Amino acid sequence: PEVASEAGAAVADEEEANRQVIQQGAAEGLRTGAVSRPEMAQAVVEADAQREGVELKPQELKNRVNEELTQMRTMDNDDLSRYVSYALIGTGLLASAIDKTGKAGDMFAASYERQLDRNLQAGINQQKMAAAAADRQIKEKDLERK
Amino acid sequence: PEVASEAGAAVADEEEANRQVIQQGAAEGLRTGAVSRPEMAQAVVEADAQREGVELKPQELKNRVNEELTQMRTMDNDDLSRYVSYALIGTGLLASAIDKTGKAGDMFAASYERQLDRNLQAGINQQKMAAAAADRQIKEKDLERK
Amino acid sequence: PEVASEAGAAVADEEEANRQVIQQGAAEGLRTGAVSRPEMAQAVVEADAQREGVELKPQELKNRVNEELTQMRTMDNDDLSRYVSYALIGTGLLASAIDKTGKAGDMFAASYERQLDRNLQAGINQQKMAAAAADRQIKEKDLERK
Amino acid sequence: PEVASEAGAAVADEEEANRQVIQQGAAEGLRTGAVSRPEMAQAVVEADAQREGVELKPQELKNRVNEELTQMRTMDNDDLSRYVSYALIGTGLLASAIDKTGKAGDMFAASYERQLDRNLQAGINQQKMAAAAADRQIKEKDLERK
Amino acid sequence: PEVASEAGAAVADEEEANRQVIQQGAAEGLRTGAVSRPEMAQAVVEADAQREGVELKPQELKNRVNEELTQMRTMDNDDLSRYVSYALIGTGLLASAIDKTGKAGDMFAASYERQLDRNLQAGINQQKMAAAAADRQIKEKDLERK
Amino acid sequence: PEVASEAGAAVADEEEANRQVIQQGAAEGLRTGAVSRPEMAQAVVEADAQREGVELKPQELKNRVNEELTQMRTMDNDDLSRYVSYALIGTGLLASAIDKTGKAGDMFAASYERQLDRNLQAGINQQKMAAAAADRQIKEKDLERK
Amino acid sequence: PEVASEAGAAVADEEEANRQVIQQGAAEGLRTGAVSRPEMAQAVVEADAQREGVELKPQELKNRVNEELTQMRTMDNDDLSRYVSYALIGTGLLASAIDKTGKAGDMFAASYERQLDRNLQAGINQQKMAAAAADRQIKEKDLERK
Amino acid sequence: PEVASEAGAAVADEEEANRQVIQQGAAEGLRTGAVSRPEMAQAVVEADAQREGVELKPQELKNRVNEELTQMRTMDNDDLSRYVSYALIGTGLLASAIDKTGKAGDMFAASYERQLDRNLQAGINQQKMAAAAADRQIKEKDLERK
Amino acid sequence: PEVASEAGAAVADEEEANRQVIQQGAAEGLRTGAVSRPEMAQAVVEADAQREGVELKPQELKNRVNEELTQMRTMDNDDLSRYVSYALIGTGLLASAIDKTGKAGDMFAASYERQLDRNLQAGINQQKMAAAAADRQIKEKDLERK
Amino acid sequence: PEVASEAGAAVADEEEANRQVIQQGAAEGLRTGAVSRPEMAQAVVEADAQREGVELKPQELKNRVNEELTQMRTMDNDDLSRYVSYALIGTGLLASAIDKTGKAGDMFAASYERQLDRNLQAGINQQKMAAAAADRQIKEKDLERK
Amino acid sequence: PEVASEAGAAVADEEEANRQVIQQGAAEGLRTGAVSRPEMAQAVVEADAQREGVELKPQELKNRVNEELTQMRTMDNDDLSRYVSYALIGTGLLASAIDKTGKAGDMFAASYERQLDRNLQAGINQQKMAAAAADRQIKEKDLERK
Amino acid sequence: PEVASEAGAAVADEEEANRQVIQQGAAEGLRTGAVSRPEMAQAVVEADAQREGVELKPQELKNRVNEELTQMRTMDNDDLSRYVSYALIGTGLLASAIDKTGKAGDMFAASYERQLDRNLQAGINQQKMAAAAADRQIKEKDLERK
Repeated sequence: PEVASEAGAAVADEEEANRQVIQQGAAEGLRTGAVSRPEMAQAVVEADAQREGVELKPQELKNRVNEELTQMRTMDNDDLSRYVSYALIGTGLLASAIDKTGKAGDMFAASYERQLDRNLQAGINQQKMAAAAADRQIKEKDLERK
Repeated sequence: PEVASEAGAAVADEEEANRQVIQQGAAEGLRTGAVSRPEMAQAVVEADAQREGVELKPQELKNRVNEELTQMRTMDNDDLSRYVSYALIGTGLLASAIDKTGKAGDMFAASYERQLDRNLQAGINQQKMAAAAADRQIKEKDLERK
Repeated sequence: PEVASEAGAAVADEEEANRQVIQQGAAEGLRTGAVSRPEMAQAVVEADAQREGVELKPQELKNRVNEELTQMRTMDNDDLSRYVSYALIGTGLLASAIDKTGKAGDMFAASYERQLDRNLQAGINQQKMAAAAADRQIKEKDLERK
Repeated sequence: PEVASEAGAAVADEEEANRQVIQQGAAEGLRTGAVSRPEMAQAVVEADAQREGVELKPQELKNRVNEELTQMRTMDNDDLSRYVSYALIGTGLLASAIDKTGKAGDMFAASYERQLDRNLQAGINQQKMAAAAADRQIKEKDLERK
Repeated sequence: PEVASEAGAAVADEEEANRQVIQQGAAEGLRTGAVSRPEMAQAVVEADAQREGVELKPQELKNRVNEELTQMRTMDNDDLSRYVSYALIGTGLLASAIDKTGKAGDMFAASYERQLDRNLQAGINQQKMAAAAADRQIKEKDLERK
Repeated sequence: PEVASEAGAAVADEEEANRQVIQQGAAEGLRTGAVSRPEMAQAVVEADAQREGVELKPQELKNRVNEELTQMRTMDNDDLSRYVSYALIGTGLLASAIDKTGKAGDMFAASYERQLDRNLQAGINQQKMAAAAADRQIKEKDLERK
Repeated sequence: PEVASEAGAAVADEEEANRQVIQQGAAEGLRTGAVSRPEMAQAVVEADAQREGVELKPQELKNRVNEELTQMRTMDNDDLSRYVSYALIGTGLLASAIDKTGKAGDMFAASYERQLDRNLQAGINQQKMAAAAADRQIKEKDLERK
Repeated sequence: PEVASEAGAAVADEEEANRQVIQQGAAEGLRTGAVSRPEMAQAVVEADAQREGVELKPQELKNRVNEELTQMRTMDNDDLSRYVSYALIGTGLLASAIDKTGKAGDMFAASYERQLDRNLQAGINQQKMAAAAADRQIKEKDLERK
Repeated sequence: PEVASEAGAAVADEEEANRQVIQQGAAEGLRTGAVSRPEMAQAVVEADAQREGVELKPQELKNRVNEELTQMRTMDNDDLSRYVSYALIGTGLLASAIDKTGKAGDMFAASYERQLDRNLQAGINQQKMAAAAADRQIKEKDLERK
Repeated sequence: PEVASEAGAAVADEEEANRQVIQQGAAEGLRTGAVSRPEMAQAVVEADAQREGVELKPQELKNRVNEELTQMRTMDNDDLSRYVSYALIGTGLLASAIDKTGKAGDMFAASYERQLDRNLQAGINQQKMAAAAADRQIKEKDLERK
Repeated sequence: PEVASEAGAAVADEEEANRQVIQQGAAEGLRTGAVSRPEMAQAVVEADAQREGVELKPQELKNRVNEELTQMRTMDNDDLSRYVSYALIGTGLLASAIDKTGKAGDMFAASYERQLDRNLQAGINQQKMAAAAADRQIKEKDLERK
Repeated sequence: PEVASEAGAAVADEEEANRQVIQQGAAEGLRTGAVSRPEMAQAVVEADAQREGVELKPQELKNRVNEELTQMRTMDNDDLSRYVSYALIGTGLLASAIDKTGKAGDMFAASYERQLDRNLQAGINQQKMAAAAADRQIKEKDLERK
């Protein structure tokens, strides 16, 4: 019946929206320096521990914070925002013993490689050596004055 | 019975009157710089999305604003006001299962070609090289003093 | 019966008084610049539209204002006041299905003819070159001293 | 019966008395310049119109004021006072279908020719060249000292 | 019976006593200039009119005042006081249909010729050249010192 | 019976005592100049008129005052006081139809001629040339020192 | 019976004591000038008049005062005090139709002749030339020092 | 019985004690001049008069005061105090018809003789020429130092 | 029985104790001059008179005071205190017809010649010429230093 | 049954959590000098005595404090914190007569060997002489500029 | 029975203790001069008199004070304290007709003998000439430095 | 039963603890000079007297303080603290007629020779001449820099 509609309302509405809000917030926090990398490393570690439902022992908690930090050092600010959003929002698996899992999974996929395809489309980079474009602009302005 | 009167009262009265008010306001705001182009682009995108009745995902929403701005960059201020008025007021289609649709549609078309014919009649612009008119004025003034 | 008395009372008195008061007010306002020409043009256009009982759309309302301004530009202040008074007070036609229209119309024509004939009698213009009159006054004063 | 006494009390008492009070008041107003000629011209015009019981239409009301002014310009201040008093008090004609008319008429007459004969007796002016009278005064004073 | 006593009490008591009081007052007023001649002329004219019991019209009243002033211009201050006293108190004639008129008339007469012969005895004038009196006084003083 | 006692009481006691008191007061008034002669002339005239019981008319009242002043001018201050006292007090004649008039009158006489005889005895004045008295007093003083 | 005791109580005491008090008071008044001679002359005159029980008329009252003054001028201050005391206290004569008369008279006598005999005894004055007494005093002082 | 005791208590107790108190007071008053001789002369005269029970007429009261003063001028201050004390306290004679008179009289005599013989023992006078006593004192002092 | 104890408590307790206190007070008063000799002379005289129970008359009171002063002048201050104490406290004699007599008397004696014998033992005076004692003291001091 | 969950709760929850917290606190206190070594020596001695349940006498208490200080002097700060944490945390032995002892012991030993093996893995120390690393970094930056 | 305890409590408890306290107080008073010798002489005399139960007459009271003073002059301050304490506390004799006197007296004697023997043991005085002891002390210090 | 436990709780708990507290306090007081030696001597003497239950008479009390101080002069401060602690806490003997005495005695012993061998082990004294230790420290430091 309404399985697809309920799945969309419980997936598309309040899963990727908060994810993108978190992404932009983390990007701003990195940019202005208000919140530093170790804070997010610790937050990710606590989130993963809560996901596993195991109380974290303080000393190796510091150990996980450290290994997460050295893992994250090899990524830039925007990749860091992507990682943080995915980690703090990453959920799913299965609940109860009913349907609606397959539709949720397929739209998770749709959104996922939709994100990767915009990544490829935005990584095409800019062209031109930025000196011929000046010549073209000069030529158009010359046609305007003439 | 009163089908034509109802159509006129529900079309000519408060459909293009408000549209015309928004056209004037948008022209004034663009002229004085109170409201910028991106605000109008965002408003148009939100209005279109509400018309389609689909909740807008923020990121490709930014993409819609971007491509809409690229679309608008090739239009002047008055054409922009026309576009915004039409987009923010553009409605119609059919409601219920009754008459009055045909008269509404034909007077939409009438007002539309009315707007285009004023555009053509205003586009005739001005003539003369603005030096013979001075000679004409001098001649009339000479006739007056004479 | 008393139909002629009603014609005179409600058709010879209670608007030509207002007509001449409006004439005086418009003349004074134009003379002192308190009210400009576009204000009167707009008022005349609204009065005509209300007489026709049709709601007025904005840009062609401006179009009527402009063509009325072009019409007025070939008229002086006094003629403008006359025209404005006539337009603002001009009424008549027929009401109900009774008498009293014929005398109303004929005495309207009588008042109008009086207005034009007194206009001509005022426009007969002054004479004399204003140098012989000085000689006549000098001669009379000489006879007084003598 | 008492028609003559009632006639005298209704004419000789409160007809000429007010007339002469207005005469002296108008003379004083002319002399001191407190009230000007056009005010009295307009007052006379309104009084005549009220006597005729016809409402005066404003424009030709100004016309009557003008013709009254150019009629009055050929009279001096005292003649102006006479004219104004007569115009503002001029009444009479007939009332009811009874007596008292003839006595009123004859005393109106008597007062009239009384005013004219006083005017003639006052218009005899003065005589003598005003140098012989000085000689007579000198002679009398000489007889006084002697 | 008491006819003579009543006549005396109604004549000698409060008829000429008031007259003499007004004579004194008028003499003092003229002497000090507090009251001028035209005021008494107007008072005399009003008193005479009230005696005749006829309401006085304004301007002919002015000419009565005028000829009365011309009359008094031939009289000195004391004669003027006599005249004003007589005019303001002059009464008499007859009342009712009873006696006491003859006695009143005869004592009016007696007082009148009493005023006349008092006037003559005052007007007998002084004598002497005012130089022999000095010689007489010198002679008496010489007799005293001797 | 007690007729003589009553005559002595009311014809001798408060009828010369007040006379002498008035005499002394008048003499003092003349000596200090507080009250003048015309005031007593007027007072005497009013007293005489009241004695005659006749109301006094103004100018002949002044006439009696003036003739009384002329009468007084030939009298000195002391004689003036005598005359004033007599005039202000002098009474008598007869009352009722009873006795007591005779000894009252002869006692008035006695007092009168006793005033005259003391006047003559006081009018003998003084003797001596006022130089022999000095010699006599010198002789007495010389006898004293011796 | 007790007639001698009553005589002593009401006669021998109660005027001679007051007489002597009056004497000393009059002497002091003369000495200090507080009260003058004419005051006592007038007081004596009034006392004598009251003794005679006759009211005094003011003028001859002044006459008695004057004759008393010229009578008193020939007496010194102490004789004046004696005379004044006797005059203001002098009483006696007879009362009722009983005793108390004769012994009153004889003790008045005794007091009187006692006053005269002390006057004679005090009139012996002083003796000696007031130079031999100095010699006697010198001699006694010489016997004292010796 | 107690006749002698009563006499002593009524004589020796409050007769001489007060007498000697007045003696001391009079001596002190004369010594300091607080009270003069004439005051005590007057007091003595008044006391004697009261003892005789006769009212004193003022003038011969002064006479007795003067003669008493002449009597006292021949006595010194202490004799004067004796005299005044005796005079102001001098009493005695007889009262009632009982005994106690003889004892009082004999003790009066005893006290009197005591006063005289004390006076003599005080008046035995001092001896020596007041130069041998100096030699005696010098001699005693000589044996004192030796 | 207790008669000897009663005598001791009535004599030795409050007779010589107050006597010695009085002696000390008198000695101190004489030493400091607070109380002079005549005061105690008068006090002793009054005490003796009160003991004799006879009222004291002023003069011979002064005589006893003077003779007591003469008696005291031959006594020194200490002996004066002894005498004053003895006189002021000296009492005794006999009362009623019972015991308290012999023991009181002979203990009075015991105290009396006890006072005399201590007087003699104190009057043995001091010995030595006050120069050998200095030599003895010098010798003892020399023995101390040695 | 649930002996394993109770084992984890009673071994890993609040047993080495407080141990590691105490480790951190002791390390910080030693680093900042807030708490000195003798304080922890005394605390350790008191904890051991309380574990043995024997009251400590003063001097040998000082003796244990001193020997514990000697024991600590051969240790650095970090291992001192380790020892202190073990001292006031180390507990165990057996309670009641039930299970849960074996799991407690074995996973106590598990955490223990974990602590030593991580100690050895952290004690592997750093390598390189710190001059070749600079060369490598220089080469990498050269490749970046190139 | 408890006779020994009663004797000890009422003989040795509050009898020598207050005696020694009195000794200390007297010694301090002598040392600081707060209380002088004559005060204690008088106190001792009064205490002895009260012991004999006889009232002391003031003069020979001074005599006993003097003889006590000359007795005490032959003793030093500490012996004076001994004597004063013994005199002020010295009691004993016998009371009632019961036992407890004998051992009271013999241990009185024991305490007295203790006092005298400790005085002898304290009077053994110090030895050495106070120069050899300096040599011994120097030798000991020399042994110390060496 | 609990005899040993009762003995230990009544001896080891509150006998040596208080004793050693007083030892520490006395050592501190002697070190800082707050409490002097005579105060401790007096306290010890009073405690001993109270233990003997005999009231100490003041003078021989001073004797005990004196020779007690002479005994104390041959001991140092720490030996003095030992002595005062033992004297002020020294108790024991036997109470009631029950057990627990032997165990108390043997633990008194145990504590006693525990104090003795602690004293010996503290008095084993230090070794070395304090110049070879400097060489040893220099050698170790040289090995460290090497």
